[PDB]
Amino acid sequence: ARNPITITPQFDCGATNSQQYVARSGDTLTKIAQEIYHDVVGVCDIARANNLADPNRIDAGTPYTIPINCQTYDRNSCL
Amino acid sequence: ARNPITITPQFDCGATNSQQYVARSGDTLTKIAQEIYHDVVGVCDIARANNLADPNRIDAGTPYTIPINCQTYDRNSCL
Ligand SMILES: CC(=O)N[C@@H]1[C@@H](O)[C@H](O[C@@H]2O[C@H](CO)[C@@H](O[C@@H]3O[C@H](CO)[C@@H](O)[C@H](O)[C@H]3NC(C)=O)[C@H](O)[C@H]2NC(C)=O)[C@@H](CO)O[C@H]1O
Ligand SMILES: [Cl-]
Ligand SMILES: [Cl-]
Repeated sequence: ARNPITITPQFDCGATNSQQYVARSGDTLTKIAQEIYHDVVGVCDIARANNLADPNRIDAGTPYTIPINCQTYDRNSCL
Repeated sequence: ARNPITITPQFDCGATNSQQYVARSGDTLTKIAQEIYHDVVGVCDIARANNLADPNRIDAGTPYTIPINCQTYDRNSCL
């Protein structure tokens, strides 16, 4: 019923918008994606958005780009 | 650098995906949008998605549709 629109993604997951999230001690990608962001992004979307090799290595005090409006969600391909 | 894609929004905010969130006692649209969903949706996007008459009035135990990948965010037009 709504008209289709064309968007230009900034991430492979199709997201156009993002936030900067600074990891806290004890944060993991699963906690960030699933709890802090209430599962609106996949753990592996975050990893690819940040060009991360190992998704289990997250550094306290480092900002991570969180794509917040993905069209698709990759929860485990990088796992 | 990525190629544009065409999507069909299911909500006025441009979102294609959503979740159901069941309001807890004490919940408000503000705390749902800003804390639970970490600002990835606007208070007024939630109100419009659920055809809420009063954005200040939500019912404990009632499920609400949360558009999770809006293109635009409406934080206050309905307030
Ligand atoms: C847009 C926004 O965030 N507005 C905030 C107000 O919603 C909030 O007021 C409180 O709102 C809640 C949710 O509507 C009210 O709780 C509901 O109360 C009714 C009647 O008592 C009850 O039937 C519902 O079960 C119950 N729902 C929930 C989820 O608890 C509550 O009464 C409102 N409180 C006051 C004082 O008006 C106010 C205050 O925090 O802030 C706005 O920003
Ligand atoms: Cl990406
Ligand atoms: Cl809507």
